[PDB]
Amino acid sequence: DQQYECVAEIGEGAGKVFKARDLKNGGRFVALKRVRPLSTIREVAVLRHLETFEHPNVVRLFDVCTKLTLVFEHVDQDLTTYLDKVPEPGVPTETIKDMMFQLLRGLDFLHSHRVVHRDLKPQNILVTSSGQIKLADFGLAVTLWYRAPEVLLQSSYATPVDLWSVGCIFAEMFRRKPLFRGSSDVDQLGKILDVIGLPGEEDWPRDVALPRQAFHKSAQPIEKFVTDIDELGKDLLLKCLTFNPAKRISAYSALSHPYFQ
Ligand SMILES: CC(C)c1n[nH]c(Cl)c1-c1ccnc(Nc2ccc(N3CCNCC3)cn2)n1
Repeated sequence: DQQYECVAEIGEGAGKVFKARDLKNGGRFVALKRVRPLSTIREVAVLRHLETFEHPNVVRLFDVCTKLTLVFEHVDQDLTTYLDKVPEPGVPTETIKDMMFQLLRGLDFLHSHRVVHRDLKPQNILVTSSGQIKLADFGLAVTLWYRAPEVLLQSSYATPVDLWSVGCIFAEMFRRKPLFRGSSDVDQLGKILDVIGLPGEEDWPRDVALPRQAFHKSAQPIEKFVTDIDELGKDLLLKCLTFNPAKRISAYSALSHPYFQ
């Protein structure tokens, strides 16, 4: 509108997003998303609705302009930039524990309200100037490195999908480099099972193009790929990376794990 001025282009991908000046509000930076049905009306309704709770761990939605313009609070950087710029030998064991918790709270908040992010990844996990985690880019219908097994197999899309991503990110906090870096759904599923090993035959979803036989792999020691992690972080991380989504830990169960005590 005539109340916002675009200064740059933050990101673009699956309209796009800009960094803008909130002229009416002290010229603060904001994030303008210009999207381009009833389902959309409803997704927007959901966003407006979740906004009312102003969960500390999700980006504030400052306004919706009547194709569609959504105005969100701006955060200087994302988790990737944060990991890129983090000084050796990495991220403070305790900074990890903290961010992860904040990550799980925002996630449980969405799950409690039955929203499934579906594309959780460092690029849409924003770290604020005060070290606070804020989720963005969800609620509105390139990299499979964070995709969950079921998504890849194309069988279920429940909320467990995001916990898988969380574990994938939890590892990367330490690694500072992606855990499962595949180049195709099959390749991706391949590298995953290389590490967690083949799941029981009954843990394999029924009626999916890819059969368990399509792969050939044993459970490798996790601390091998994730160095510094403790006994507790190891347990939790595994509980997140369980092949069967029905056995995968929930953000809510996660918020209580010993690791956070
Ligand atoms: C996750 C991004 C793409 C996003 N999608 N939808 C909305 Cl809404 C936002 C959003 C909201 C608030 N703040 C930022 N902040 C931000 C994030 C990344 C970057 N960058 C720029 C430098 N290269 C890495 C990416 C700059 N600002 N983004």
